[PDB]
Amino acid sequence: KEMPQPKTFGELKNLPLLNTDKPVQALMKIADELGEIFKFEAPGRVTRYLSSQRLIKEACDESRFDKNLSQALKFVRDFTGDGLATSWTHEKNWKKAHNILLPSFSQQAMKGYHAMMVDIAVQLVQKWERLNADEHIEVPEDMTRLTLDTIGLCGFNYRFNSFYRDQPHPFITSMVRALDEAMNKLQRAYDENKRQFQEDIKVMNDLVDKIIADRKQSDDLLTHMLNGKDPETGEPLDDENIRYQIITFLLAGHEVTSGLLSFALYFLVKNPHVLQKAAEEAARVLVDPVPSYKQVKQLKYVGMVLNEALRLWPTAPAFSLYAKEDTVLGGEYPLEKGDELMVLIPQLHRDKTIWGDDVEEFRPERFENPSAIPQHAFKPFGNGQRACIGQQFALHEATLVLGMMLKHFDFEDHTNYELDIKETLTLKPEGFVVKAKSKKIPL
Amino acid sequence: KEMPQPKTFGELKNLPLLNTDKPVQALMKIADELGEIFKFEAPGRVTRYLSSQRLIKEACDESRFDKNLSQALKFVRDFTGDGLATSWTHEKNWKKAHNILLPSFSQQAMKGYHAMMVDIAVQLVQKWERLNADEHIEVPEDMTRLTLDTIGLCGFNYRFNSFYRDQPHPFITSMVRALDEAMNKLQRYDENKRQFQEDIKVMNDLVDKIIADRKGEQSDDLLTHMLNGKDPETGEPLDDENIRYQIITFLLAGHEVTSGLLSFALYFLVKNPHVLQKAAEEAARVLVDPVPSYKQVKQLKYVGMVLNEALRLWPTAPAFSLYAKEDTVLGGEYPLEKGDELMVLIPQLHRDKTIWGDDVEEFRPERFENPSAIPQHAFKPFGNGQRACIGQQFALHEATLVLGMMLKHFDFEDHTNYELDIKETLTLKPEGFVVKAKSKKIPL
Ligand code: HEM
Ligand code: HEM
Ligand SMILES: Cc1ccc(N)cc1
Ligand SMILES: Cc1ccc(N)cc1
Repeated sequence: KEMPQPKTFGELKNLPLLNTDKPVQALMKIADELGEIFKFEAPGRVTRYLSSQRLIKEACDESRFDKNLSQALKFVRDFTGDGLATSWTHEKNWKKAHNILLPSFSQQAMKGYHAMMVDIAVQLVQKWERLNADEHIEVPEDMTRLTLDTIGLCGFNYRFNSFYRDQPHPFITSMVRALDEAMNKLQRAYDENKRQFQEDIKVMNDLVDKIIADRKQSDDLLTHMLNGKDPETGEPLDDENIRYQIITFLLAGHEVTSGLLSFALYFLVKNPHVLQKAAEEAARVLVDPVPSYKQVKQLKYVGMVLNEALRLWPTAPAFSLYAKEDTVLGGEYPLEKGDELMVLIPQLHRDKTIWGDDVEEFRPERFENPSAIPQHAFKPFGNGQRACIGQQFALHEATLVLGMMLKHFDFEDHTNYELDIKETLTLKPEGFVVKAKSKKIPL
Repeated sequence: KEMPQPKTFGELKNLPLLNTDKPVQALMKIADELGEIFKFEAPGRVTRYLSSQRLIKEACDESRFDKNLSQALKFVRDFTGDGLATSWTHEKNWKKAHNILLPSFSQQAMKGYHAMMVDIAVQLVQKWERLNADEHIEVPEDMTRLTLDTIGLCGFNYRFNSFYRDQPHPFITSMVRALDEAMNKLQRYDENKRQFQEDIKVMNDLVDKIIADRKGEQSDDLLTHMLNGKDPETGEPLDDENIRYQIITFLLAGHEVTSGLLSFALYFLVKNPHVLQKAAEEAARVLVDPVPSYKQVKQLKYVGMVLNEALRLWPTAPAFSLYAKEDTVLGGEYPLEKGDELMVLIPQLHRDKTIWGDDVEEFRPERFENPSAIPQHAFKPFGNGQRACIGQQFALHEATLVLGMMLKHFDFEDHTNYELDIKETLTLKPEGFVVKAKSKKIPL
């Protein structure tokens, strides 16, 4: 009933523990020492980090706990506003935008996005086939090039043309720089850093607002938002909220999904039996020069490989909840109304009582049957009505792209890459490089 | 444009296709061959059977289509009359009864019915823990005993005492024989009519007296809400004749339709042990008191998911009927004239691979984690619109309460490795489904 807590630093309490370049991984080390739950204090803030399925399955009770904006999300809200991802459930724009946007992220809506996703994926395939001998691939960089172009085309019919560029796009320069300024505030004479954030917000907001003005009919999210009306209230999304969704989708769509692709490829080159087994599935299912939507649904082992990458290194590694009323967590940790919880997703996915002893081994076979996994044991996309609305978009693009990659190339970990996880607000394997040898199969 | 139609039998057209003991299941085999729509003609009748969400989402447009009394409901109407379920939308007693009765079927109204539901549920649990070793359970029979007793107590404070009987109640004996005669007329005798009239007189005689007997006790029951309720629209209360028709309507809906859901739910749980263990863990973690509370019953989310996925595969009221208010075009390719009839084959709707993926036949309750993700009009086990099931919250509450206690108190064993056999009356039931229950010996 007494809750553990890591080392303290006087009046700063636990905050210097976050003054590190890899905070989620440092939080994982504490959870290994302190167990399924521990209190984390800071000046003016208190939260509790959960790491066991036993406690997280109760925190996932939507009747008792609701999504809370973590300190990181409060700072991202300064440029994503009340978009879907940084709004409170009780805000009117959340439920409104949620009802308008759900049809355009469904599994049936992916049949329309499929043609645009293949468009970007073929550019990735042709880049790797046009590499010279002994040239290598910078994996997370190309994966971000792909995920960023896919959301721009399917989201607003815009071409970032990331495969024609060495330097990133002007818009994402301020977006990435705003995210860095957002994260740095958590672990913190800072007037220049603050003035720059304001300048960067003006750049994003002005650029996106013009895209809305230019459009004001194509089968993309921007059209669905300009013409859709919420069946509940009968009102459409206003223009200010629309750019908040566009900024939210552009941020979410580019690096958290590229992270999954990079982790997936890394685990496949470190476990050649699994890669071989997934390459065989790609060859027997992708029988056309261009994959179809129906073939992508048939790449089941590719789907399990992605799920097993999400288990070990979920690229959105945590989310925050608050207690709607006074309650008791697990019959031994009483909580007051408003108290905050943090679901440390990478520790949850290592609970030995759920996954057995081989928690660190990459075996996509764990996901053969979705019914054998206990409830709330696998939460890479968040939870409940506040779960990821882009989940089916992300898994379809990742399965399609990974399938073409395994079909067209043999892969080689020529540097014996030692996993180094860079942490922003998402997770990525930094410096992960491979060589791709063509299989000389036409497109 | 040209609509497919099945095999014909001369001048009888397609009617001998329904001369079978499993007509809905036979219609599903036809829908698999002919696709999303097909025409079904009989002597003096034509209807069209819809099976895809694409077409059913247009048939559920209340401004174009209204509820129609199918041939099955017309024969039920001979003893349920203009009750809520067998009246036309434009009949004055529907909108009148619908406004008086909706308050007594709301989610806030289940807080009053909960105490009586637990009363019957405890009797089911105690029957099963009092079984001897190697004794088995007859699932749909016991589920029927509970659902009939729950609606009798919550509807009119009457105890059918079904757990003290081997032979069914005298009232339901005549009702069940009336439903059998109603169904037999569809695939079709002077002797049947005499008993049918005798059977109809028995139902009117018990209920007319039960209404006459109630009149001044005030109880938290439908009968009280019907004797004192006034329609805010017209300002009138329901008269005696309509009241007995609702009671018969509720008694028929309460006993067989809801117990089918429980029996199908348990059959799917014993065939998918991973789901049952997952539902048993939730039941053990939520039902912490010897008697469940109303709020603990709202917390068994996965049990609710188990019921919903049971309703998807085998919706126990497997069809409803619509007619075109005016001339319109269905799906852009099928022209329809005002008055044309449609039939929604719910089991085929719930198997549309374009909505549920390929694994439509698999029992995965995880489809219902987020109810907003499923497209519009894709899941219609309780009908559609203002003519949708008024007892939906009442059925799910009882079924969630009862399934929760069963998963809490017993382990279940499919000792005969039961091959599913679906008996068809007007509703669906797994016939002969049996299980053994080993107690977990938790007190009540
Ligand atoms: C593999 C890639 C992805 C992962 C692991 C992921 C993960 C997550 C997680 C964990 C949350 C909940 C965070 C919280 O509870 O505060 C979330 C929410 C959200 N994600 Fe994703 N996401 C991915 C891709 C995407 C994509 C491609 C989009 C769309 C472009 C997207 C858009 C959103 C939105 C809008 C929300 C908030 C929805 C709401 O609150 O109603 N995500 N995601
Ligand atoms: C899981 C169990 C149940 C299922 C699957 C179910 C299904 C349905 C369906 C499909 C309809 C519409 C039929 C049509 O369009 O002709 C309906 C209507 C109706 N149900 Fe249920 N039902 C269930 C339980 C109950 C219960 C327990 C009651 C109350 C005792 C009830 C009372 C009614 C009534 C009165 C109507 C007609 C309402 C109107 O037209 O205004 N049902 N139900
Ligand atoms: C917190 C968060 C992380 C990733 C995504 N896509 C959405 C939200
Ligand atoms: C037609 C009909 C179907 C189900 C119920 N409960 C009542 C009537």
